[PDB]
Amino acid sequence: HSELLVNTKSGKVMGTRVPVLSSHISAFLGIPFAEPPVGNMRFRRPEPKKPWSGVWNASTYPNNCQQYVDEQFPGFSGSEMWNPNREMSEDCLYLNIWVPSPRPKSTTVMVWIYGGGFYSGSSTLDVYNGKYLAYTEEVVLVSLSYRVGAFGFLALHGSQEAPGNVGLLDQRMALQWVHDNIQFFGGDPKTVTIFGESAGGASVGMHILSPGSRDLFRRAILQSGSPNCPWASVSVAEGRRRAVELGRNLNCNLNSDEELIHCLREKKPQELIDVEWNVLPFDSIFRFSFVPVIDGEFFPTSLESMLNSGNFKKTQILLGVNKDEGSFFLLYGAPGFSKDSESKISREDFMSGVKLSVPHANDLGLDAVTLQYTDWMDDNNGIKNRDGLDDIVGDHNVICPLMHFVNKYTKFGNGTYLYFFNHRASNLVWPEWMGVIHGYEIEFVFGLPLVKELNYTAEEEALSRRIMHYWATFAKTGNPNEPHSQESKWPLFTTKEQKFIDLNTEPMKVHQRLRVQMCVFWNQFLPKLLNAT
Amino acid sequence: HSELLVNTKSGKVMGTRVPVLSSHISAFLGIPFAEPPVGNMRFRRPEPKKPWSGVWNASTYPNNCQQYVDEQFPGFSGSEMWNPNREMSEDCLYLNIWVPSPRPKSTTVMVWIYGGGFYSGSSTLDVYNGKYLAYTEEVVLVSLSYRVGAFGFLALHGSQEAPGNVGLLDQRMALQWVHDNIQFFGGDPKTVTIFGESAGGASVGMHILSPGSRDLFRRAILQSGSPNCPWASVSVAEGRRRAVELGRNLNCNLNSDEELIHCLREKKPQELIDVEWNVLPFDSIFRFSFVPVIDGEFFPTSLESMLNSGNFKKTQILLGVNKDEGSFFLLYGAPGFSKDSESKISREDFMSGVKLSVPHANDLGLDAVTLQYTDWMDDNNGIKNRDGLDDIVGDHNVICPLMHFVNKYTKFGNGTYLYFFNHRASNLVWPEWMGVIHGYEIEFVFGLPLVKELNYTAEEEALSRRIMHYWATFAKTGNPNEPHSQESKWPLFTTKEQKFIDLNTEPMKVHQRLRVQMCVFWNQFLPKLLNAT
Ligand SMILES: C=CC[N+](C)(C)c1ccc(CCC(=O)CCc2ccc([N+](C)(C)CC=C)cc2)cc1
Ligand SMILES: C=CC[N+](C)(C)c1ccc(CCC(=O)CCc2ccc([N+](C)(C)CC=C)cc2)cc1
Ligand SMILES: *[C@@H]1O[C@H](CO)[C@@H](O)[C@H](O)[C@H]1NC(C)=O
Ligand SMILES: *[C@@H]1O[C@H](CO)[C@@H](O)[C@H](O)[C@H]1NC(C)=O
Ligand SMILES: *[C@@H]1O[C@H](CO)[C@@H](O)[C@H](O)[C@H]1NC(C)=O
Ligand SMILES: *[C@@H]1O[C@H](CO)[C@@H](O)[C@H](O)[C@H]1NC(C)=O
Ligand SMILES: *[C@H]1O[C@H](CO)[C@@H](O)[C@H](O)[C@H]1NC(C)=O
Ligand SMILES: *[C@H]1O[C@H](CO)[C@@H](O)[C@H](O)[C@H]1NC(C)=O
Repeated sequence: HSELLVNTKSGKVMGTRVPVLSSHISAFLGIPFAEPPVGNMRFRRPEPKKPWSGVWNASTYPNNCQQYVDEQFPGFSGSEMWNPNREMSEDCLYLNIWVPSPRPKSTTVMVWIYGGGFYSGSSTLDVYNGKYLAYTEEVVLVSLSYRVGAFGFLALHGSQEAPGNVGLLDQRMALQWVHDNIQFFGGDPKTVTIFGESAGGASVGMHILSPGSRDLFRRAILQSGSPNCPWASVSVAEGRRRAVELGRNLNCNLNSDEELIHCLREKKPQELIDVEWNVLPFDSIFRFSFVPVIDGEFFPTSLESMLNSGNFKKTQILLGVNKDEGSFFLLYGAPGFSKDSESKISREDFMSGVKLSVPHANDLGLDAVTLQYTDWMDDNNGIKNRDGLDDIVGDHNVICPLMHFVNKYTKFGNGTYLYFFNHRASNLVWPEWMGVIHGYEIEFVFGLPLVKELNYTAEEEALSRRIMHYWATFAKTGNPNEPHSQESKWPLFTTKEQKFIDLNTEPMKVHQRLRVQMCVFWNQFLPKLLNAT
Repeated sequence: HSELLVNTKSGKVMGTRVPVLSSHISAFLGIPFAEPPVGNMRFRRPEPKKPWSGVWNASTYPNNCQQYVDEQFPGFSGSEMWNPNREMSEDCLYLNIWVPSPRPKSTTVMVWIYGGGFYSGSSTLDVYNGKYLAYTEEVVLVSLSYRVGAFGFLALHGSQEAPGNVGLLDQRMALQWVHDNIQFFGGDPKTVTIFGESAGGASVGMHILSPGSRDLFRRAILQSGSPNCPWASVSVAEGRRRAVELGRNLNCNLNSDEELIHCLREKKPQELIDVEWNVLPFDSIFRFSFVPVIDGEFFPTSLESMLNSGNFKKTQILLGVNKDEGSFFLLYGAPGFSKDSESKISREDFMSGVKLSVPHANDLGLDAVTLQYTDWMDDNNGIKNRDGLDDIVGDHNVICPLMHFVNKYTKFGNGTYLYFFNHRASNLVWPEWMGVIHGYEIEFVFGLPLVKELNYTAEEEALSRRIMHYWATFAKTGNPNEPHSQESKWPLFTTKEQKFIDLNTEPMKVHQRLRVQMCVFWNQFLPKLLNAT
């Protein structure tokens, strides 16, 4: 059809129409936005995609970037729904677009940036299927791809052959192409919102911060992730260490910075993936090997200064956090946590647990941390030690850093909306001790509760639409709230009162100062203590 | 009468009979136990009292030792009930005895050691009147006197003319005389219990610790005071500093340690009392100038070691703490507290408050302290900042140190009973924000609620007898509980469960781990933090 044929400045693109609920919308899958980072392009900045001729078959899904595959619970849906579902390849720099039907004139664009510790990811996962959101909200949804792991973050600072943040650029480039072409799919370029979760949420905030990205989007949404998370960046120095340490495992020639790169450039992708985790510098839960580097090019200065002087894009943002963030990481990395078990923790594994969580802390620091989360009226409670550990991981790595980002931001920002998601899906396949898990508000945002066959309750399908509207309304207004709607208002977050809201099946309530006592400890006390040592 | 004539190894003593409630008991007032520490005896160890001839008129009260007089609220009963009520004099080394009638055969003896920061005190105060306890419980009650302030604690370590702890000896000496003569008043020497409150409670524990005192008594009771309180001792060094600094204010000749003493020996007592507080080394609430010194003679080693190795008298003890300990000190020394006022505290006086309370703490330490007692969900609450400050003073100076003493003690002790007093007298004249004040369980122990004219409620008179029995039964059993009585039992404190009880007008409840979270901070964390700095 004509609906299915579009002309972009890059070339002509033929999509496909796909069913969605009762109607039918059109989708363009796997349009390339950069020259494939294969060969000796490996490790280098993305290169714009030389226009093609003839029509491109954007009817099928693209390959997924090389990465670590979670084989911890083979067959378990809970775990595999995040594993790549398409042939992996180094040629994976494509993007996907879900367009309403009929094609809009020019409407709100939403760009999804997936994330998984910067070592995994994938735009093709079924949980990230645009059709429900695109259709239910009349919106042009586009999800992009980017290089994860060593392929996108290995950083030998001085070299032009392997500077870091490279995978952060694949992002910008996709962001560039969208800006330059989304108008042909009926999307309004002056109104694109980029929203990502976890490492994606941190990436979103890193583009709000970075000069070269700043101009390419309108607003932002960060879900369980701010750019200043302890796990989201490293010095060009640490980056270099891990760069060579990787070479060292792969029997590379660590003599010349040029040779190191050559060697790493000749290894089968999966060989790099095999030793990927052997470079971490300490035993710890929630830290990844290849991550963004604070280089001075993508980031002018340390993130703290930028945050501090207002050196960032000032627009309006909507961000949030989930009830049980740390849950997922403990299960995968702490001793004592088991999937098929209640997982009560000994006061002896709780100690081991704590060490893994604050790996950069000395004794005194660890005590502080314990004195903090330990209940002493009953200090050997299996559950209390388990749940208390979940809070340590969560607060330290996701909540508290975001709260910091939120305060320093709203001091210059043009609007700040904050949610606290805490509804546990009726059909979650993970065990209860895990609660409202990390990354599990995603399925609600993308509207899966809307399909019968996934057995979601009725008030859950209600909440999904409630979320999906907040999210889309914000995206094209800079406010979640309906201009007049007879509903309760999602109040703006102020440094005065600082209200936020509960996202769940029952009637919204607004609260104040989310985890303030616990976060002053993380954001102020602990740091000052480890500093004096 | 004959009842009123007693023959002690020191000489003959003629007492007086005094009315008590419905009956009449006999009392021997102001019997000397040492040669008056006047002249150049000033500062020196006590000297045994050379036997006199003829009969001694123990019918009237003795003089009170020289000391600072609280003139803060002239006329206010609340404050003056503690001020000396008899002519002060350097000749004040006497003791008093309330004996039942008829004279017992040989019954339980109870020795009261008063206390007031080691700078004030007095055995003659009406709140320390033995008759009610002596009579209601059939017990020989004796209260002693001892040298306070510089007169009893000035310590120039090397010198024999002014070693410290001197006032601690006046105590031992009284304790000696009781042991050697109480049998003639019908008291059983093999069963004397020494009980004191505040500085008196700390003194009691210092005799449990000291070798030379150990043998002179049976059991002990400490009320709001352990011997290891931060305010109860100093190094021979600090003692010496304050010794000379005192001389310095009084224009003494700080040249020779012998001359310093001579000078101080020629000043009118009250002149020493005038500059007494100018020697403290820092602005702070709850610290006194002349206090026991850890010399190596009275105390073999640091109290911590002694506590640690079991180097102490192992008998059974009964100790306790009051609900609002810090209350009284803030009122008198912190900025923002007023007697005739509600006393809500600014987040700005609260900071000043905290500094005064932990005077030996650096920044980091102060933050720790604040991070600890501050409520951040509402961090500028007048009441919360006021009450939170009361807990800091209390925990740090009375509760937590006692809990430490209690744990290390019961690990070798032959019985440990712990109470938590929290009843606010119906007729207290102090303001409510003060709550269950420091030193206000005394009037209950000494049975004042038993006299009508003092307008105490009926359940209060009930509680006073309840206390007075616990106290006396313990004193001659080593257990508060009645051999069979159909009442709830005051459980023993174990390092396992560690139960204690509530003392108040309603039915006793037993609880566990008194202020454990707050005390681990004081007893373990804070110390380790200020240590690493
Ligand atoms: C769950 C949310 C879904 N989304 C948001 C996409 C998501 C978010 C975040 C992550 C990263 C998970 C981890 O890095 C911790 C778990 C982990 C720990 C250790 C290890 N090995 C040491 C390599 C093997 C040990 C078994 C592997 C994984 C993935 C997916
Ligand atoms: C109340 C309980 C009764 N008993 C147990 C007998 C008792 C217990 C404890 C004390 C000591 C009280 C103080 O040391 C703090 C109050 C204080 C602070 C500062 C000052 N100046 C600086 C010298 C003058 C300032 C105004 C004087 C007193 C007394 C009596
Ligand atoms: C947001 O920006 C607009 C336009 O610059 C301004 O009128 C408004 O007051 C700002 N509001 C906030 C949230 O600061
Ligand atoms: C109920 O929903 C689950 C979750 O998607 C689905 O896998 C299942 O097939 C449905 N019914 C069954 C067979 O339990
Ligand atoms: C107290 O001492 C007695 C006699 O030495 C002993 O029989 C008893 O077991 C001890 N009890 C405690 C409280 O340790
Ligand atoms: C009530 O008791 C108080 C407290 O001792 C006493 O001073 C007073 O005289 C009694 N009655 C009066 C006059 O208020
Ligand atoms: C081209 O795309 C794929 C080839 O893999 C396939 O669906 C079909 O042959 C073409 N698409 C359509 C529907 O024209
Ligand atoms: C001796 O003691 C005092 C003297 O101050 C006085 O009560 C009386 O004269 C004598 N005591 C008695 C009652 O014999």
